[PDB]
Amino acid sequence: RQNLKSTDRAVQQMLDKAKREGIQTVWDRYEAMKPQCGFGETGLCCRHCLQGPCRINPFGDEPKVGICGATAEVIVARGLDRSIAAGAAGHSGHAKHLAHTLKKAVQGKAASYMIKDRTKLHSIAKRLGIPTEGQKDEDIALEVAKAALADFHEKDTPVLWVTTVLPPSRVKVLSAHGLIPAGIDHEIAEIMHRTSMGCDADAQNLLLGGLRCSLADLAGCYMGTDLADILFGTPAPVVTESNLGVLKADAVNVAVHGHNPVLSDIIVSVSKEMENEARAAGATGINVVGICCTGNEVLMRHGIPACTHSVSQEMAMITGALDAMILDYQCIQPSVATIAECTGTTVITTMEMSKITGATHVNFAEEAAVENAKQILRLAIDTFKRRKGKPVEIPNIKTKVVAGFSTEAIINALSKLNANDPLKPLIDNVVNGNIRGVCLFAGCNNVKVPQDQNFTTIARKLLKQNVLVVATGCGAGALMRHGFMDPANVDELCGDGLKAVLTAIGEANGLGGPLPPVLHMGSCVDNSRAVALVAALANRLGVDLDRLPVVASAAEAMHEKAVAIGTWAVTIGLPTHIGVLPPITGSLPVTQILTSSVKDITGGYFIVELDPETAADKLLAAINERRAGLGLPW
Amino acid sequence: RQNLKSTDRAVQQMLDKAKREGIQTVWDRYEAMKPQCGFGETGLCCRHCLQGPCRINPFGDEPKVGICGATAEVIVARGLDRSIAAGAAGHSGHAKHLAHTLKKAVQGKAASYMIKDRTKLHSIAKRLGIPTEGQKDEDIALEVAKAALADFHEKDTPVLWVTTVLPPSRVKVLSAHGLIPAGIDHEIAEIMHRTSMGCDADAQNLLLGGLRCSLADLAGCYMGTDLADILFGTPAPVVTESNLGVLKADAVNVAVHGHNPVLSDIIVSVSKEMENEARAAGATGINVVGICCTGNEVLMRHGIPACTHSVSQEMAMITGALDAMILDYQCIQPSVATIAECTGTTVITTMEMSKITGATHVNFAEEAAVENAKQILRLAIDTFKRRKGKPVEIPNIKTKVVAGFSTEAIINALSKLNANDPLKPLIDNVVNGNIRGVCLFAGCNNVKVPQDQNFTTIARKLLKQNVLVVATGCGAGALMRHGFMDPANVDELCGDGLKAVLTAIGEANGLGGPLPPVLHMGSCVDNSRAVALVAALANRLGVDLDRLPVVASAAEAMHEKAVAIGTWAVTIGLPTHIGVLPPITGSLPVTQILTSSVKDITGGYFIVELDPETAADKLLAAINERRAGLGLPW
Ligand code: SF4
Ligand code: SF4
Ligand code: F3S
Ligand code: F3S
Ligand code: FES
Ligand code: FES
Ligand SMILES: [Fe+3]
Ligand SMILES: [Fe+3]
Ligand code: NI
Ligand code: NI
Repeated sequence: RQNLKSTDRAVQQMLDKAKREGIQTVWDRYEAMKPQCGFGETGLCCRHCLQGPCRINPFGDEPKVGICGATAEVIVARGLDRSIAAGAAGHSGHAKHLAHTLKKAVQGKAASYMIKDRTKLHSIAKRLGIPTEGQKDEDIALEVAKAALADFHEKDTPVLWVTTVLPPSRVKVLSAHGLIPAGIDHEIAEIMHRTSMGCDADAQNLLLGGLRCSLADLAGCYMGTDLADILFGTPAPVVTESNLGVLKADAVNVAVHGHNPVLSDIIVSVSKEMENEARAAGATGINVVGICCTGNEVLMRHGIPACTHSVSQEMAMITGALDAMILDYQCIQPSVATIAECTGTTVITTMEMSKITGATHVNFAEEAAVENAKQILRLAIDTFKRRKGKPVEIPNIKTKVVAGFSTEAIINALSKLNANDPLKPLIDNVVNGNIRGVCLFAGCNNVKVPQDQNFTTIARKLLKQNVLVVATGCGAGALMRHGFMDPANVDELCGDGLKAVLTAIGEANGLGGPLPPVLHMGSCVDNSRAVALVAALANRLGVDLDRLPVVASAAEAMHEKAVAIGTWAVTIGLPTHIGVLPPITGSLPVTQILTSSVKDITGGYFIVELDPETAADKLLAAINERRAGLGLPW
Repeated sequence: RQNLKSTDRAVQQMLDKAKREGIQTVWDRYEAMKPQCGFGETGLCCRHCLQGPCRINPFGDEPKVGICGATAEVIVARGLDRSIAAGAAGHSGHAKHLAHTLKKAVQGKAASYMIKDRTKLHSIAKRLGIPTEGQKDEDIALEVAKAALADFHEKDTPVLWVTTVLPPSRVKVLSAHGLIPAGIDHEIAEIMHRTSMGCDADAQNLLLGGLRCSLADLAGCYMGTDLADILFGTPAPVVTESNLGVLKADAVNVAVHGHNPVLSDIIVSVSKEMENEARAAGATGINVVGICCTGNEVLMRHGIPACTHSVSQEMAMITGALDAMILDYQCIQPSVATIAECTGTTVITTMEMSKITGATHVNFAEEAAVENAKQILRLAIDTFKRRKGKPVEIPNIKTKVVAGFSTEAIINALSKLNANDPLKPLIDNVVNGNIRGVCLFAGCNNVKVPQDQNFTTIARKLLKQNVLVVATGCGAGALMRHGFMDPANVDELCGDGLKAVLTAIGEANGLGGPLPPVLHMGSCVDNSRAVALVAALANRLGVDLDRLPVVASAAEAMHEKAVAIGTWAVTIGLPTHIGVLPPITGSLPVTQILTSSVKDITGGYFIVELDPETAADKLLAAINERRAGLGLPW
């Protein structure tokens, strides 16, 4: 039975435990929701004013139009635009938090934080045009943080975290269509305005606004990665493990869940100090483990093992060994606060704008990060003690994970084959066919799709066709939990050409073995790292991104953030697969813009395909079409 | 039949014409939508991620909770918060537009605009703390415009268009609850973040965020009024007319519809220049008439007659005499673009973010306002010529309207009774019972309510109980179209005490007659004028706004902007009636917060009441409770 819910064996085992214990899960709540509303599924519902709710029958007779006259086209486009703005609001709110934290750190107001990556700080300053010669690091960083904050509002320049991160030719194409954001929060607000009742009512105009707001989301992502690297270190290759078997019955198990490394990075460092305090309580130590993006952040930088991801997050609690779940914001099922009553887990919120009824709230202030962390960890230690003598059921299931492939690390790895032209070995192998193209897997799991089934099915076909696969967020989580980040699986998973390249790079890096089958490029904001890599390739080749054999797949998408990311992938020029239905099919004109005529605007386009084998074929076709456009064999 | 749709006779006549001509109206589209979705009506629907749509049965069995675990409380509060943010995005986008226009004007970049009200400019600068002594007006205005723009983002001060417009004691109460906005667009974005999936999931916390975002909406409203007064003149009493009978078969009839006086003010002035050009085309002249808020703006400042409002806007076109409908944004039924095919009206959009498929778009640039206006008006003249010899059906129905009661004008009128303490005559008459209290009517019509029936039913009962009634937006539109702004109706409509006061003020102003039964305080952003009046009363009395016998009624609310306004009315301390159901009844805890326990936070509260006689009784009870709290008879 449980295989229809998740393809992860550890998740299946915990689903069996939840069932016999009567603990309701996300899958049970989904079953209880069926059949879901077909107006909502197709996008043909509007609640943007108190004359509503309005709906439109996909087919048949009336209602055919909204009460104010809004057509199916308008309703669908307005709902989509609001989702893009909501995603932009999340990624950029994360980035804004980090910008204020950096400012505080270098103003002397938060001594738990510091410039850890001086090289990253100077390179960002150079990219932005901020002078470094003869300046103190703290002054350079103050200027970077102020520039970050300035990109949220209108000013004399557009959003620099768009215009300084894409090639000039791409910026020119976007500017010609009016798509460069003027300010991050400015664009979010303009979306909410133009989609309110009696405002924008032309599908093309609305969708152009959405594309521009998606670039505000990209700017937030890139800003988040940049600032987190300065504060916490740019990732480099690291070896760790994933899945529920990383929990340890004899340790205090603490999950960091949510998004921002401002919180999870301090938890990691403070946890090591309190080891002896944990031992006094009868534990071996504090075992910090990751869930969702903030787990990815500490996996990428510190090798903290990943417990689980996205849709299966409740299953970590069902083991009975999760003593604490420490939260900041985004992608946290609020069910965790009630499940904790039955599992014993202490669920702790820390951010003023993200509370859950029934969860313990411990305000976290960057100015008091270490002390606030100790208060939180001491709640976890008390919880470990309370479970003295209780059996736990930790599935003895884990994989080996090689990760930490920031763009800097990928360039460094390649530089071992060509020191002064590090991108050339990659391009050479694209040209000779050893690498067919590149595919970025991104985004969530979604309860509608058996967990991980689309990521793994698509990835397997692409890897066998010599596609270089990179991954972020819970797409990276899916692939790591299924062995795709273990170099021991290269022979099984990779075509001969891809294997040759991964082996050549690995052996040049002293590994006596290959790079892993899939390169983990980090959290969801770290989709911006894939942008940096692709933009660097484009610049080295002297072509725009919409000529490169690079595609993206949000194969099991869920969050509004994933819609925003998919939309900016299209906007920067990529064929972009989405493996769940976004609420667009109720308007053929809108679907045709997003899947076809946007090619004429940005060169990218959505590929909506729920069958993963077919999605892989379509992604391969998109890659091979790009190869043919460059005059390459395929 | 038509009386169930609208209580306005002119609207009824045009509904008969639309019916025999087969032209579908908002009322027909509403009928086609019935029965509307009960999940949406109650707030128990969520589409915030691609696992949805989710719904919760108001009563009965499953579904009882959203797929991610979101409760009814969370779902209802998140939807409400998004509506507040959308309203804030509209009012503040309007204000932002005006701030950029003022900046351009005084930088020499838009010579069609200028500082028209020097007195207002200096008083705003003084309120904000901007020095004026020894400064050029253009420099003072540059500083005001920059301060306006700065309130959209975080900075070293909170939003000054909140903190400098409410009494210190009210700011202190709000600050204690964390409710002062940090930046207008900042708060909009934070709402969209915290309401996205897996973020804020505590109803009280979510609603506190909503209250804070409503204050960002108030700041946008107040900023909009302030800047429009500087650019276009602070209103003073003016006499005009309203309803469809203000159209003239032998003139070029041009409706200004939407919101921003940056557009409608120029149309008014340029139209007078082109009179002879219109006469050459066989017209008597150009007859500019108003619809919705931008109509209110030019009615308040110039006495431009109001044609119609809100829900009945299509009926102006049905006359056959509306040659042009000139739009910027907000509250425009997009049906107008298709109805125009059948009526001959030229519908013209002018703003980049607000287009309607099938409508002619004429970009308007403040830098070219006069020329762009002439292009627009020449389309209208061509349209008049095309209807040579066609019969029109203009209902011969109009009322007399005295309006222009800005807060400055109200203070000036009262100063004729007490020159150096102008608020005292008003307070004296509250104390002696000649004025029972004050009621602000605000907001839209809504197709669910027979048009104007709640505004007029409630207003009549309050006026008979000696309540001083003020009105804005389409509440003012409803009341003007039913004679409530004609001083000749004071004897019929007003209790003896109110009549005595209106007569005493009018006779002291040289009128030989009373002020009108209802004081028109302007457009919906000009709800901020009512705030200025109430805050001035509070300061003169040394008490906070939640002790004053002042209430608000959004008696037929529709737009997200009306939800935002109602919410900030509650947040500043007022009992606030809403005469349509907002999507809250699916959560009793949320309803109880908004109608009861918020009293303990801000002193205000919502009164949700769809029966207008009962609503009037509840508003009177709220007024009389405030009187009793002040130790006054009632
Ligand atoms: S905006 Fe138009 S379509 Fe949407 S709920 Fe209001 S009347 Fe219906
Ligand atoms: S956010 Fe939760 S309640 Fe809303 S659609 Fe997604 S799963 Fe359903
Ligand atoms: S952290 Fe969230 S946005 Fe998707 S990628 Fe994972 S569920
Ligand atoms: S202009 Fe719009 S917000 Fe309501 S008050 Fe009139 S319908
Ligand atoms: S009618 Fe179901 S989503 Fe609105
Ligand atoms: S189920 Fe009808 S509004 Fe969503
Ligand atoms: Fe994430
Ligand atoms: Fe309005
Ligand atoms: Ni994500
Ligand atoms: Ni309004």
